[PDB]
Amino acid sequence: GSFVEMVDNLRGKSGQGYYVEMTVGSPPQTLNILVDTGSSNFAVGAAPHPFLHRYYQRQLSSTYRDLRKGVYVPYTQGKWEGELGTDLVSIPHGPNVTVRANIAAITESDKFFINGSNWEGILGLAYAEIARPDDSLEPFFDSLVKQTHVPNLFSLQLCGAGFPLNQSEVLASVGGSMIIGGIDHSLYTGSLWYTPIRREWYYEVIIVRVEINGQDLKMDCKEYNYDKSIVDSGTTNLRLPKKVFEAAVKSIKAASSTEKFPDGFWLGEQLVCWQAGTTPWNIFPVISLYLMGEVTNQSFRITILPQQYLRPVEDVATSQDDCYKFAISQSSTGTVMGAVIMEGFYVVFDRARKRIGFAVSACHVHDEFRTAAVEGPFVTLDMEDCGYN
Repeated sequence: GSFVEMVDNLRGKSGQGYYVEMTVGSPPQTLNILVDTGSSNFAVGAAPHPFLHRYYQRQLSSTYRDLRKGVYVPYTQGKWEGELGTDLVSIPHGPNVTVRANIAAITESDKFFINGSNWEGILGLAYAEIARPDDSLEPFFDSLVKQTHVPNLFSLQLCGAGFPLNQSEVLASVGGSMIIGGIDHSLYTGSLWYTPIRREWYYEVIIVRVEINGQDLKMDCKEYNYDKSIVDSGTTNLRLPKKVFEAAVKSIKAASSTEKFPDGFWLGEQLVCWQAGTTPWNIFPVISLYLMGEVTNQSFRITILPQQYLRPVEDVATSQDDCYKFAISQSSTGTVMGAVIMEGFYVVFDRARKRIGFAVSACHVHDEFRTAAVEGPFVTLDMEDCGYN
């Protein structure tokens, strides 16, 4: 209920990712690792790269083991290739243990590493089912739980600032907490509500209803999970299947019509700027996603504010304007509850009980009039039918 050693162990921001410090090899080589619940490989830069201030030097680790096997991971517009091996790994501000884990040493990449993000590897926290090359490559958390007694679950509190952060500020500020093996009550308020993990590959869940300022989007719920719905800390936006996206955007535009924004804004391509401190949060609606509950015919909802779905971006121009990008975009691979959403809540990945908990985050951004919320219960029927096959 209180793992203060791990509290505030993350840094980063929604657009670049949130990362934790880790050490690999002997002697320890410290690297910043992106916390990604949308993937399952532990991989680190292992060769010079313009965006890497440091990287994994296998030849300098006495405990490095070569698995003599390559691995490839494709991305919409990016990817990385590496060589598999194992080594000793520790998390300085995590449990006091050392485990031997699979490590994909990244030798080639394109549009994977980000300029100034400050992370040098990625920690895939999802299940073996989606690990590359195949499910025989045990994921890090699975090795951690197998080799130690750390409880089988972790929790994440990703803290967005609500304003732009320069390189210096990101480096010198706390981006949140990753509590490994437990739940820390100081990270949230109110109650934790759990939704079932439908299947253990991605952290898949089922959304049963969506509202824009209380108004039911009213679509066949299967559409909300068309393909799948996952919780992904490695994705910046709240991503929605095409039909849902178009309906949601139509409703948000209608709720905000007192002000008009170019199409590029809604396409998440261009920013909208308001003079210092005048962002009209009140004209933008809240969005509630109802999730299947653990109790039969019961559901609960999580509600986010425009302070979560409008991502702050600096206006380099010598202006003091407050600028943002619309952080809801379309997906052809189902719903993704990305960093946008996670910044609003403390999220418990209870692998042990195959469930994900949501509570209002003690660090979510809001104003004096509205706050994110997690509320329940609601009597809802035939939710299983919202699931796609």
